[PDB]
Amino acid sequence: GLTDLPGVGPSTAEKLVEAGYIDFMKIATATVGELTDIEGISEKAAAKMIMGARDLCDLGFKSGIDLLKQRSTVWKLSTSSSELDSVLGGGLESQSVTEFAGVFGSGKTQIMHQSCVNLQNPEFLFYDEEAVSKGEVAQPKAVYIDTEGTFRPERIMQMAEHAGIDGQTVLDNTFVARAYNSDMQMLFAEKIEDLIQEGNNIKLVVIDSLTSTFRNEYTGKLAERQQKLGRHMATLNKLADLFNCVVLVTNQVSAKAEQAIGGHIVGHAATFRFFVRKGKGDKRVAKLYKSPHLPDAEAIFRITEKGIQD
Amino acid sequence: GLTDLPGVGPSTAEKLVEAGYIDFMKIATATVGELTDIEGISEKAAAKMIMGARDLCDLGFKSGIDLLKQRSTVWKLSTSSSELDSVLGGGLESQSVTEFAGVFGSGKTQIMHQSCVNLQNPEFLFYDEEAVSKGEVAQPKAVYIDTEGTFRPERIMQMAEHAGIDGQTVLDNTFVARAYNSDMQMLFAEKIEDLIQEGNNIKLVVIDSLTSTFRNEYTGKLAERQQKLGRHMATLNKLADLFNCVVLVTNQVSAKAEQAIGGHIVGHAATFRFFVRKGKGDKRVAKLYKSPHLPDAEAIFRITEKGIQD
Amino acid sequence: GLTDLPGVGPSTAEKLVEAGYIDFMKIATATVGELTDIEGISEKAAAKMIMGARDLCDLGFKSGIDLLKQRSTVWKLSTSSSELDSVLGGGLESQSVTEFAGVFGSGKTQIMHQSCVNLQNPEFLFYDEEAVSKGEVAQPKAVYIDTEGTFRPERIMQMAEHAGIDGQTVLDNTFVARAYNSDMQMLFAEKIEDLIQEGNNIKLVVIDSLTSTFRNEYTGKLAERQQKLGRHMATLNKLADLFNCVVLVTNQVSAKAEQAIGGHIVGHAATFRFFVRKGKGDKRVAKLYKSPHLPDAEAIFRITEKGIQD
Amino acid sequence: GLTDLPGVGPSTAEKLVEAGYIDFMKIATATVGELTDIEGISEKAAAKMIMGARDLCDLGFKSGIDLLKQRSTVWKLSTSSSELDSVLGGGLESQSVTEFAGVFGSGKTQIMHQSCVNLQNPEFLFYDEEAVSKGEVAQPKAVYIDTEGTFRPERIMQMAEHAGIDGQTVLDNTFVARAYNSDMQMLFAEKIEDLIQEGNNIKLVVIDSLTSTFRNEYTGKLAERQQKLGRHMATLNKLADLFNCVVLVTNQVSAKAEQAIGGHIVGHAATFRFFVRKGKGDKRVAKLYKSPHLPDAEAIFRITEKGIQD
Amino acid sequence: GLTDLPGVGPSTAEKLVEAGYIDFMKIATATVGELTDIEGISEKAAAKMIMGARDLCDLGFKSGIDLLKQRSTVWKLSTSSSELDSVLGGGLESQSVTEFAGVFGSGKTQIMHQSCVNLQNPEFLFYDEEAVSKGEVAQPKAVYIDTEGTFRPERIMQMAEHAGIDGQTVLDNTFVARAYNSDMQMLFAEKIEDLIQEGNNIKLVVIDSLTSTFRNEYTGKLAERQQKLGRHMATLNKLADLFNCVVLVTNQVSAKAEQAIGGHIVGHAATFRFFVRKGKGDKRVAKLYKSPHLPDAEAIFRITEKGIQD
Amino acid sequence: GLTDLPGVGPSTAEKLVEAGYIDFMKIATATVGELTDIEGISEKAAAKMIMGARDLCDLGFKSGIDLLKQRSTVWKLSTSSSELDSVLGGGLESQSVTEFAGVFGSGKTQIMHQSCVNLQNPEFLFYDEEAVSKGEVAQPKAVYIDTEGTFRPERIMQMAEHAGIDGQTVLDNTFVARAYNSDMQMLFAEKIEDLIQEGNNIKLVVIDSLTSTFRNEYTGKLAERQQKLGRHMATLNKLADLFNCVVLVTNQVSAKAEQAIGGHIVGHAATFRFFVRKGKGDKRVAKLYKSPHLPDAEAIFRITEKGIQD
Ligand SMILES: Nc1ncnc2c1ncn2[C@@H]1O[C@H](COP(=O)(O)OP(=O)(O)NP(=O)(O)O)[C@@H](O)[C@H]1O
Ligand SMILES: Nc1ncnc2c1ncn2[C@@H]1O[C@H](COP(=O)(O)OP(=O)(O)NP(=O)(O)O)[C@@H](O)[C@H]1O
Ligand SMILES: Nc1ncnc2c1ncn2[C@@H]1O[C@H](COP(=O)(O)OP(=O)(O)NP(=O)(O)O)[C@@H](O)[C@H]1O
Ligand SMILES: Nc1ncnc2c1ncn2[C@@H]1O[C@H](COP(=O)(O)OP(=O)(O)NP(=O)(O)O)[C@@H](O)[C@H]1O
Ligand SMILES: Nc1ncnc2c1ncn2[C@@H]1O[C@H](COP(=O)(O)OP(=O)(O)NP(=O)(O)O)[C@@H](O)[C@H]1O
Ligand SMILES: Nc1ncnc2c1ncn2[C@@H]1O[C@H](COP(=O)(O)OP(=O)(O)NP(=O)(O)O)[C@@H](O)[C@H]1O
Ligand SMILES: [Mg+2]
Ligand SMILES: [Mg+2]
Repeated sequence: GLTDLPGVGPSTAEKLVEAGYIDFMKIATATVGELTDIEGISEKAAAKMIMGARDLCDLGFKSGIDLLKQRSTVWKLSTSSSELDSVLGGGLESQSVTEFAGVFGSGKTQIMHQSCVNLQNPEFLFYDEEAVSKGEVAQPKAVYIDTEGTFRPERIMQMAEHAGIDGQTVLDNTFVARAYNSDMQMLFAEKIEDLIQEGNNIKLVVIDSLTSTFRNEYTGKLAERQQKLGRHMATLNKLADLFNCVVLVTNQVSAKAEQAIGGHIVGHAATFRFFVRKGKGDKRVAKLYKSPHLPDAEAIFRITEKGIQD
Repeated sequence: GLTDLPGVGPSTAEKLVEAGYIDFMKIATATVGELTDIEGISEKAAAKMIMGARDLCDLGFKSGIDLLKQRSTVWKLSTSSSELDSVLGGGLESQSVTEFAGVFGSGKTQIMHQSCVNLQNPEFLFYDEEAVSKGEVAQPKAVYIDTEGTFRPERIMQMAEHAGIDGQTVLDNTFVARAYNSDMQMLFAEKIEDLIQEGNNIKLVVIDSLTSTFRNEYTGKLAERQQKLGRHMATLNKLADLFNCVVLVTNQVSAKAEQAIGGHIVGHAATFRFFVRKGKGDKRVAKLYKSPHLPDAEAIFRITEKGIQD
Repeated sequence: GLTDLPGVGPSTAEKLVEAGYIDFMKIATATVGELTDIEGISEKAAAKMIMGARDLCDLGFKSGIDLLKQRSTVWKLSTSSSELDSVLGGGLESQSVTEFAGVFGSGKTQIMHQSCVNLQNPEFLFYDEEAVSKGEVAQPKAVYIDTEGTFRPERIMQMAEHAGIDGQTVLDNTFVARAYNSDMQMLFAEKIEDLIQEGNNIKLVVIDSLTSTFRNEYTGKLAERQQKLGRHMATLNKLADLFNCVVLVTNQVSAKAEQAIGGHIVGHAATFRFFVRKGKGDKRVAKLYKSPHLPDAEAIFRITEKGIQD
Repeated sequence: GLTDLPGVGPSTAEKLVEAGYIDFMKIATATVGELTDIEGISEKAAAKMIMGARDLCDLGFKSGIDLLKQRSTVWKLSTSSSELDSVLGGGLESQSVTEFAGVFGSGKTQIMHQSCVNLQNPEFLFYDEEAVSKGEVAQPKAVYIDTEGTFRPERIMQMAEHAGIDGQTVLDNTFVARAYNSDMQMLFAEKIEDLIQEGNNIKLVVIDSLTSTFRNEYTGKLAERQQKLGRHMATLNKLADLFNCVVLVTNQVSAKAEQAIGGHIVGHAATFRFFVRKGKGDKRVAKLYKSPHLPDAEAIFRITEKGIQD
Repeated sequence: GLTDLPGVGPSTAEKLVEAGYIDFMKIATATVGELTDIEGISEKAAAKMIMGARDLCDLGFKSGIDLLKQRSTVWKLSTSSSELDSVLGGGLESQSVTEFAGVFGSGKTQIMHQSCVNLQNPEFLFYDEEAVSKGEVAQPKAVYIDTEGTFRPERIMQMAEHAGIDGQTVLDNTFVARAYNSDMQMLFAEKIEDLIQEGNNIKLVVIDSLTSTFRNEYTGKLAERQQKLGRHMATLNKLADLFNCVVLVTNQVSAKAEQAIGGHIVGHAATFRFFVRKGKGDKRVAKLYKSPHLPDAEAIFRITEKGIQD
Repeated sequence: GLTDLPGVGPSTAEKLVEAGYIDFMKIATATVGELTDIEGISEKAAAKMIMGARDLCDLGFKSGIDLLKQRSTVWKLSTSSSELDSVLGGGLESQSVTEFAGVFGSGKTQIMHQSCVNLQNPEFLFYDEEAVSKGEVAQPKAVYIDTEGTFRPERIMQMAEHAGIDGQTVLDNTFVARAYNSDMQMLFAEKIEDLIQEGNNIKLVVIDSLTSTFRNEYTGKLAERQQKLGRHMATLNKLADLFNCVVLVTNQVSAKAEQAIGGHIVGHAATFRFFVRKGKGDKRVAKLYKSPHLPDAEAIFRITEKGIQD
């Protein structure tokens, strides 16, 4: 527990738990100011527990085989499409933010729904059991921050039915928050940590859409928009890392051919970026154009009554 | 009333009512700047009542069966065509924007007129009584923003007569605003909230046409056009959501085969999108090509002296 | 006068009159940029007089019986054919653009000439005296923009003689502008407002032909053609509305059986559309295939030495 | 001269003369792009001289008696047949295109030859001396674009002899260009303006045949054919108007009873259209079936060693 | 040679010669597409050499005495009948297509044979030596496209013997191609240009019969027949013009009294048309019913063991 | 050893080694306060050993050929791109900080990985053996401070394989420290000196990214940000100098076209600065826009499965 930390006694631990610092990584990655803002915690005590948490979490230089072990803590979520899983190097990655931008109706929201369904199929989580334990991915839950009102429980049921999963179980293990503007959107994202503290193993976070709120609220003001968006994406990236979570976001496009909106801050902050377009009928094509370790490539798949397939 | 909100006393409530914030949802979805622009309301007070309104409206994370309850607040309006109602998954949806684009004379304006008539037939509103009360849909009124001058009261009378409804009652419960340009069009849409505040249960909003004004006003300038159009569609989407209203818009087409005009912003902002074309004689075919939860499909119907039928 | 408007004093009124804004409707339907382009008029002043003009002209939401009153301001011009007047729902409508397309020699130009003659017969203007005053239709004048050189004063004289009207009076009350290309055609149409300002009660505007200039000037470039054509038709529609004028246009046809030329922009912009074809001898058949409120139908008539008859 | 025009100085005038714009009407009817394609002429300067030329040529709205004056600038050429001149309302009209279609051997080419002969008989040009001056029709010359090789100087001599005219004078005042295909045909027509610039008072232009080249070159491709034909007929119509010239064209026929070939574009572009058929022996019958101001009618005449007679 | 042409160097000349363009007139009358279809020749280069060839061949406007010089390049072939030569205005004309239609056994094929024999008698070619040189008509050769199998060398020998000519010389200077269907017939005609390129001075081309193949191959399909026939006759007319050749064709007749078969396209394309019928015994009567410059007239002649005589 | 220094005996040397001052240069460049902060070391003793270390290290005025010898101690690391090595004047320079800024996905992180691989290929270190000994660059190790989580051992393996190097050897000789915020980032950089003291020949230091942590932590506070950033870059520059190390940093960009973020302090502190942008496909372009001795220039290269190439 928190009292394992230097300078931290039962009293200080109570103050930390109340201020939301319940595990070591959050303390190890905190700033002294951040902790001193907690009544009762001094600069000296704050600096001492941060150093102790870094030490207990072994956050130092690593080399050799240890570098491979860190990469092995990443687990991946299947998309239900073999070509898409392949272009992704296996599946959607935990500890990163993956963005699907695309023209209207291309399937961005369908992919988000399919992901909430797939999270409830144990065989769709791919991981190295020696680096990620069965308990770490047990009873996974998803958080869907819907900023457009397009969450559709009947779609969840249909995709689950076709996947052989129970639809009600997916709805029971998915938290949906409807955000009507960028302030709500950002706050819900900041509150995911509270869901985790309440015992929910959040392993998938969806922000659909990442930018439609900001784009119609900040139309001159393009700096304050970029600033707020940057804070939001830092929160997303940090939660993906600290909670070994897959974070997926959708994005719209504008002319100039098309470019995902959101400018440089969204461009730098999204770890993986895709452009999704429609093919003939129910065919879709997802083009990976940014990733840390894979070549750009395209995946053809379909969206049908069953969800994503092929 | 508004004084149920934290920090809000009779004085502040008067200022809110005067500034147009009369119900909790509008306050819960406001920005601090938006409220502080009201003389007498501070940043602190503004932030406090927004949080209180969100709390009173229970705008947090939901899961399980509660996800189904939200979807059940959606009611649908019949189109008078059984095939069209079926392709729509039941009828035109409240809380969303539905767009009918199509070549000249295909029936876009006829569908808008039929919808104003159908709103006055209680049996044509389909809803789950446990989620939507009889009082919520009682004395419904329509708003028709006519940007081309094609509203025709004699057509309203004819369609009503054939539906067994009283024509004068439809005209009495339909507000029509003739907009000669995009500025008027946008302002009328922004003023619908005032009609509601005056006691009119606005449940159907029609924008016919959504784009003919913008397309001939902005011919280079294609960015300022897209910006204004985006603000207008955000206003439409928000009013559909906050007032549990069906919002219908018509759109024109251009070569490239045909594509509805308005580009990406109209494409992303319209929840449902149809392409209407003429068949032989009075036959028409409506092709649904964008929707959140339904497969693309086509509906055949007819437009006759009776209105839409089949 | 213009000083009735908020913010407008004698000085500003002079600037408005000089820039061509002489009546309230034109100001009520102007854009702030449009007015600020007048040296001396600020954005603030511009926005204030537009709002004041809208208010003085009562351009807001209307419902009930008021919806019927707006429709009653429409007056109709007889075509001299009882079957054609019937298919038209009474006659050619003011505040709309009516297009007659047809194969060569079918009578498009004859109908335009007959209309200029009929305008000078008081009994051929059909209107509701409680909505349209005798003074509003008094001393009516026609404008004929001839883009092919087919205006024929001797035909005017012959048709007038057979109608019992004085031929010279028709020529005296008809302004003809010969346009040799689309630029001239468009400019003449834009200058009709100046004729009105000079005291001419323009109540009929004829564009014969609407498209023959554009079709041979833009032969690739089919986008710039559609753009120019759209601006021209917006000017026509707006003048029909603001000046309670009947606007008639003729159009040619091409193979594919036949289709009027001009594509989607002419198709959407023409309120009423007819296809005229020749029958045996002097018999003609006009097929109405687009209108806001009438079923498609055909009218048989004849073109003789007397003009249009039957 | 050209420097009378606003913005045009000696330098610009030289550039205009070199680019072929030598008189005001051609400039008044030019497009800004058309003039800016002249090295040295800017968009601003181009727009300014076009407006100035329109102003100097008084190309605005006209009404009353002025409408009669425009029609009086039309002069007519006798056909040598009293019945044909009568069906034509006086003779072949300047400022228009007149088409004679007919079965083989019906006399199309004979009429073209007779017209070149008649142009050289002063009494065969009918005009209102107060609208058309003796100098305007003095030293008239004809241009005969022969696309079949049927021009026959011996026929010219024979018809001239029988008319009391000198045959050599007709040949001296007739330019013949043999076109072997539609490209040559169109280019010769475009070059008539150069003949005029060289001091030739071209008052009659004959295209015999208008369509035999296009019909065997474009046999699928029926759109490109119609496009080229349309450009050619626009050139013909514009030269008839700008140079107060009679333009005559011949056309072939096909089964379906017979119809002149060339489709809708030739049908709309020819101002007057005749069908010529053979009667018994040297008798011929010309049926007028399209004209702006005359009833359809038939003229009987004969073709003999003397040319057209009766 | 071809390098005299602008843009044409030795390389391009080789490509032209290989593609069959060996003399200037063929290039002057080519289309840009036609030349660009030659690998190595660009649109720009093609347009430039066509203009250069037209210029080198002086294909512009001509007037006065020059019009007589063009007509003087026409030479005529005697028919052996003085009355027939007289009705023809001298003899069969080069640069034109002359058709002899007639009932069975009337002598159509005999006239074709006599013409091949007469071509080998220098005194039977009538020409103006100042316009046509002795070298132009030297070593003339004939091409006989026999579509019925009726070419008879023994008839050639007999007619030659009676004319005082050597029979073998006529056979040596006559190329006969037996066509079993319209495709072969048309191709042989298209290949005459190759014979000329090989050094044969082709001055007479006979198509016997022009229509018997088409009439039994296309029996509904009367449009495709007319199209193919038109292409074939354009090829014939162009070769008559470019190679200053006499082209003769025979045609059959049907009831309706009789009419030559082939419809309007053969009727327009044949420059001269005759109807041949039998008189008593070996007497024949040829009625000229279409020609550019001669009155209709009849010639009586006989067909005997000597060939055509009288 | 340290006792070679004036005033320093075994006891004082122990205190120095414990406080991290193990070699003369660090002492020669220390402040008296810095050393007196070591219990047991007086101001007098501190001043005396600093002067002695400066003397033993010969840190005085130099001129003539000695100026060239100092510059010769700089060694350079190949980038694997010949154009990039050329724009760099040979390769990445030791004793300096080189910054690669660029839009998302441009290859900043790929260049950092390639550099860690290239360090393990002896032939990729370019140096003057008379100024830099084989032992000075022997067993080189890299330190990669990853502030975004984008270090990818599989990429190291792939690039090493394609370079002919052993992948495991690169991972064994590369220390990676994951920093979640600017405090960790700065501390890891300060701790590199300890790695060196432990016997690791650190010759490459990578900070990827230099600014993404600071930019989202300090959003007003732009002074404290600039101060912390300045201290961090001084630490980087000093370690590059004292340990003859190549220091590479990556940077993000913002609109204003683009500018690397970090303001004036990063701009002054980075010795070399590049802007990297994407070309077509895998092509990249690196623009050098700041350096001490080279002209601005651009290098084109590619990023493929092999790493950086061209
Ligand atoms: N139940 C279903 N059966 C078959 N196809 C479906 C179903 N539901 C949705 N679709 C398909 O999914 C498309 C809509 O996909 P969606 O993921 O919502 O697009 P989107 O990219 O998020 N568009 P938006 O947010 O406006 O930009 C539809 O138009 C249908 O083609
Ligand atoms: N009273 C009626 N009786 C029968 N059919 C009618 C009636 N009124 C309208 N229609 C039909 O409706 C068509 C016009 O439909 P409309 O809805 O106005 O087309 P639209 O798509 O809105 N065209 P537009 O806005 O120009 O693009 C007519 O041309 C008639 O076919
Ligand atoms: N004075 C007249 N007396 C009787 N009929 C007339 C008279 N004038 C014109 N017509 C008829 O009107 C026809 C021409 O009608 P018109 O209106 O000019 O056709 P149009 O459709 O405009 N053709 P165009 O513009 O080429 O496509 C003639 O060919 C005559 O049949
Ligand atoms: N010198 C003449 N004397 C008497 N009649 C003549 C003379 N020249 C020509 N004709 C008549 O004119 C007819 C030919 O007329 P022509 O004008 O060439 O017909 P066309 O319609 O142009 N035929 P085409 O172009 O094939 O379709 C002849 O067949 C003679 O009937
Ligand atoms: N050697 C000959 N001596 C005398 N008369 C001959 C001789 N050869 C042919 N004829 C005459 O020529 C007639 C046949 O002429 P011919 O030119 O073949 O007719 P055609 O019009 O071409 N018939 P066809 O092609 O069936 O329609 C015979 O029937 C004989 O009258
Ligand atoms: N294994 C690989 N094979 C081929 N190309 C690759 C591979 N790995 C990465 N890439 C390319 O490298 C790009 C990513 O380069 P990267 O160096 O991470 O960009 P970056 O500038 O650091 N972006 P960021 O930090 O967000 O601003 C990819 O999107 C691929 O184009
Ligand atoms: Mg209108
Ligand atoms: Mg010829």
